[PDB]
Amino acid sequence: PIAFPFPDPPSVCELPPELAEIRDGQSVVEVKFPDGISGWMVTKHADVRKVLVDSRFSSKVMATAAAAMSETETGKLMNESLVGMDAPEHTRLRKLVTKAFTARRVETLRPRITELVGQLLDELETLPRPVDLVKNFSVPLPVRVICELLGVPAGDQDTFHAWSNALLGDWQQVVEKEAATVSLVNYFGELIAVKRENPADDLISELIAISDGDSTLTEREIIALSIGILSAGHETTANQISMFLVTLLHNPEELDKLRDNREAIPKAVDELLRFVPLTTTGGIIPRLTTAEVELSGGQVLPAGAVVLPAVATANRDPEVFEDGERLNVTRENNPHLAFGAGIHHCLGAQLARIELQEALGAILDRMPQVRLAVPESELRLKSASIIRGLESLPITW
Ligand SMILES: CC[C@H]1/C=C/C=C/C[C@@H](C)[C@H](O)[C@@](C)(O)C(=O)[C@@H](C)[C@H](O)[C@@H](C)C(=O)[C@@H](C)[C@H](O)[C@@H](C)/C=C/C(=O)O[C@@H]2[C@H](C)[C@H](CC1)O[C@]1(CC[C@H](C)[C@H](C[C@@H](C)O)O1)[C@H]2C
Ligand code: HEM
Repeated sequence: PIAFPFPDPPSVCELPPELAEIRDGQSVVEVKFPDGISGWMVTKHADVRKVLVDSRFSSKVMATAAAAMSETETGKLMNESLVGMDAPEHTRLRKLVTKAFTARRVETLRPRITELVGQLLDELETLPRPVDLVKNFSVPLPVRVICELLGVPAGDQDTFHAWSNALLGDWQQVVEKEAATVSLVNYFGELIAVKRENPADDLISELIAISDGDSTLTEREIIALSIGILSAGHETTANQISMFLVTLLHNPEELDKLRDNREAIPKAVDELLRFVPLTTTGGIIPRLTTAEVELSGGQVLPAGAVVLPAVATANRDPEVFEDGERLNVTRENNPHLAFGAGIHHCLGAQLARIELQEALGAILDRMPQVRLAVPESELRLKSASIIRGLESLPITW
């Protein structure tokens, strides 16, 4: 039985070597949480992917923690989200939301997103001396963008700005997250009303129209969905941007490939998505098995058991990715699991990609001599929260 969480290595740029040790040895392992209880972790791409794709696993591992709230908004909402549903229930929702959350909407949103970035860089360029990229760019952009998509804007945004950061909270800070949540549930309750009697081209405007029409889609679901989207896409993207730049700056010979060559970027982004993970599980909530399961390597996972898809290392599996533990931004073959797989596959997978693309491009393009205001050594990740995020990222150029 192995101790999980693992040790957190010295560098922010390295991972627990314990991960590769397992993936290339026993591959499947059982683990114990402090807590005491026994779980299981899979490490192979095949296996990880099976866990997410196979329908004998369940994402209902928080179902009592949410009932045990419930009565807070936080808990009402853990019960109401996609990422926590299964079976038919999840299918109905995902289906309903995609009637408006489509690749097309997202594709068409790229131009705005470019401006949203340009603008934040326009403010970045009038701030003084070394400047923290986290506070001033990485944390704000994805909300802006989620706002633009939802139909919040654009007054209302210096308020939202508060509620949103409250949720960036270090996961222990429950009372302060519970507060913002509530402000948001009412805020969106209101926004609906106004969007209904003056729609525009945005996610909510569309959902209402669906909901008002001939469909079971209710205002509450819309609200849940709208927040689900925020929580899910905010911390996430914000962390990655910073991490990515760091990683690039760490590998200057791989970064030089993206200089003066903007068509190289979509590939670069997917390589970092692969190589630079959210967590060990790549932000994926542990699945628990609804029944017993046979794996690639022969091992069998028992029914009623917690399972950790360890995406962080499955995305370096040498069976799949040739030269996997090194960053190749030219990589053409790269079927990474950063956005998961199976029915829970990131709803914002394309959007994320666009944001990240647009962000790098703009930085490279407008601030190409961008160096860390020094140094790799001093960087430090956030104690809590859960996602691998930098506390700050002072940069100069
Ligand atoms: C890598 C797995 C972690 C999942 C992260 C998922 C992130 C998704 C992303 C959308 C956000 O971070 C988030 C919205 O989901 C999120 O942060 C929420 C979970 C947020 O924390 C929210 C539920 C809370 O405020 C949280 C404090 C809850 O109120 C609290 C009741 C959670 C209790 C809890 O026991 O769960 C923790 C949690 C899953 C955490 C972390 C789980 O810790 C748990 C899981 C991991 C460790 C090993 C143990 C095991 C546990 C599953 O038994 O303790 C595990 C026990
Ligand atoms: C780098 C950025 C992002 C990464 C790495 C990421 C990764 C993931 C992963 C791994 C899952 C699956 C979790 C699970 O299987 O339990 C997921 C689900 C989800 N993602 Fe993201 N995501 C990112 C950004 C976004 C953004 C910007 C949105 C915006 C709308 C979004 C929409 C959410 C939603 C709503 C789900 C749940 C879908 C469902 O369960 O059916 N994500 N994400």
